[PDB]
Amino acid sequence: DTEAHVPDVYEEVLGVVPITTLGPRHYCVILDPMGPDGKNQLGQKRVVKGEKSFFLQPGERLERGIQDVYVLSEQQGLLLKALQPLEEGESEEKVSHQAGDCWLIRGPLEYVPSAKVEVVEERQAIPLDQNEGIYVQDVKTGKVRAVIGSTYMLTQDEVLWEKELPSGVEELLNSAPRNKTRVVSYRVPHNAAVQVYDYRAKRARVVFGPELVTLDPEEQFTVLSLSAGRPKR
Amino acid sequence: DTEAHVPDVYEEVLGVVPITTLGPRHYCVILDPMGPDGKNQLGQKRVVKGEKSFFLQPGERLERGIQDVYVLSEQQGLLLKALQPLEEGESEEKVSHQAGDCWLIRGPLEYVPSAKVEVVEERQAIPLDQNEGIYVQDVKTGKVRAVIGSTY
Amino acid sequence: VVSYRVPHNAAVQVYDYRAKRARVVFGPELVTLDPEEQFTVLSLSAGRPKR
Repeated sequence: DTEAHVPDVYEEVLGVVPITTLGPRHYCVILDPMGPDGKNQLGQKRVVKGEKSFFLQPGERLERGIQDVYVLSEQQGLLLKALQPLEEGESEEKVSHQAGDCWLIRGPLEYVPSAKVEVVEERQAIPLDQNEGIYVQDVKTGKVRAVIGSTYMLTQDEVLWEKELPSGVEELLNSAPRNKTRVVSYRVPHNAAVQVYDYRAKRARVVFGPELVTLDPEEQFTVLSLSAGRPKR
Repeated sequence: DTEAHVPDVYEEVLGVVPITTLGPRHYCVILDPMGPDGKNQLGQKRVVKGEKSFFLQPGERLERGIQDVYVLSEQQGLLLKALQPLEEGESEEKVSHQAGDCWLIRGPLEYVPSAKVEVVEERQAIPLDQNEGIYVQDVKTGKVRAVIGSTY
Repeated sequence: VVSYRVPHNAAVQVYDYRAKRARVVFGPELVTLDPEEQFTVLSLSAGRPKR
């Protein structure tokens, strides 16, 4: 229709404008969304995602206005998400997560956060040179390892792990704030050797030659207090 | 209905807002929660979880407003709780607990403290390197040991 | 847990007091002290004239 207001002195509340969602990239959450009862589901929430013309029924509101679909950072773009309530085979994974048991989805997909899922970290995978790396610690295991060589994204249970020696920082930068999670590595000069001891593994290693060494999570550089002066201090 | 006020000069106390609890995460405790009597259960307390529209009956009141369901810190998020009165097979574990005899539930689960329970510690497990740890003391034993290697 | 990187050419002495376990740890390895055990300490001479 296009019907006359005050059909019998009735309150025009407003002319409501239809929220419309951009096919190729738009979604949203409506709160108090009415199911069959024609009346609001007060606590609940509904996500709608495609191209749609949408009228917010009375007592519906939009949670976060008009959010656009996550389309990942791709080769390396990551979302990490917990889950408010328990739910199985519900997400676009058709796999079971227990309430809270958070996880990550990455790769070449577009994501709409499910009703029951919450986007924790918008993770970004770190590009790594053939010969450089980062330390990760497994929150779950406690396991602190060095990931070196290729670019990496930290698995759901991982996070970056820092370290450094009390003076070694200076002979290394031989400054910008030294990044404590980037794998410590040092170019051993042509006619030199450096003595490294792994402390967690109890692996001694003396690396000679012109090669570079990189220190595994626990291992330390041996330092040397050498004399030098014209009068030799 | 939508009934006319003062049906025969009667006192409206107020319009009561329908306290509503969020399905995925909200719960709460009502105090003086009237049961079958149609009349308040004065000393007591009713817990209510899940999605619900609620109208607090006259002489009800929410103990702690509109609290939200615990869902743990997960691989490593912990809740330690004591109990007011004794209760057996009453926990969601269907496990017997003696009054006071406090205990913890951790892991990947969402929790609502039972009417007869109270959340002692919101414990959080410590991440520990392959080669470092902490000293825990067993209050029961008095035993003090070294817990080293993993997260605890 | 108290731990200590024993330097390459050193050894530290530790005694466990609760268990009565003596231990001298050599090498470049690191020691971590159990609840009761203690580091033997040393009061050494140092100066040019040797205090």
